Amino acid sequence: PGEEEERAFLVAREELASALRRDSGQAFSLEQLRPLLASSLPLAARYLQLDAARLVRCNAHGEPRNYLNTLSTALNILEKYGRNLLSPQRPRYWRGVKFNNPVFRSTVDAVQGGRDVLRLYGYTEEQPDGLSFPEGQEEPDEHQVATVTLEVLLLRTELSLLLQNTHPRQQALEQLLEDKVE
Repeated sequence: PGEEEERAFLVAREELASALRRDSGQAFSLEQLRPLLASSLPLAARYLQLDAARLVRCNAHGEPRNYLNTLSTALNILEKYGRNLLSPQRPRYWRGVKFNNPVFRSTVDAVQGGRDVLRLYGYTEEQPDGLSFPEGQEEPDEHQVATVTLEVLLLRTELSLLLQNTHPRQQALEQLLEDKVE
C-alpha cells in the first residue's frame, strides 16, 4: 500500500460518492467498484465511516453462507435508505425510520449495528419505535449520505463476491473471517 496506492483510492472514492448524488437509483457495476475492491489497503482504511471490523465481529456467527447473506441483505436495505435521501423523489416521511417496519424487522434488525449506520445518515435522534433526524433539520447532508451509502454499497459488494468465490482480494477477507465460504 504505497502513497500512490492510497491516492488512487481516495480519488475514486470521492468520485463514486459524487455519482450517487447525481443519480441515487443508479446501479454500480463490478468494474465501477473494483478500484475500491481490488485495493491492497487496510480494512480500517477502506471503510472510514463504516466500522467494518465491528460489523464482522458482532455478526460472524455460524456458517459463512448464512451470516454473509444476513449481512448483505441488511446492508442492501441500509443502502436504499441512503439512496432515498439522495433521491429527487424522496418520501415525505424521510425524516424517520421505524424499527417495527416489516422489511426493517426482517433485515436490518437481524444485524448488530444496523441502527448505528442509520445515525451516520443523520437519524441521530430517538423517536418512538425508531430513529429520526433532529426537528430543526431541513434536509439530509447529501455529501455525508452519499459517503455512507457508498461504503454500505461497497461492503455488500465484497460480501456478495465472497459467496461467489470471485472477489479480486478473496484471501484477505477469508483470513478476516478465518473460514472459507464454500
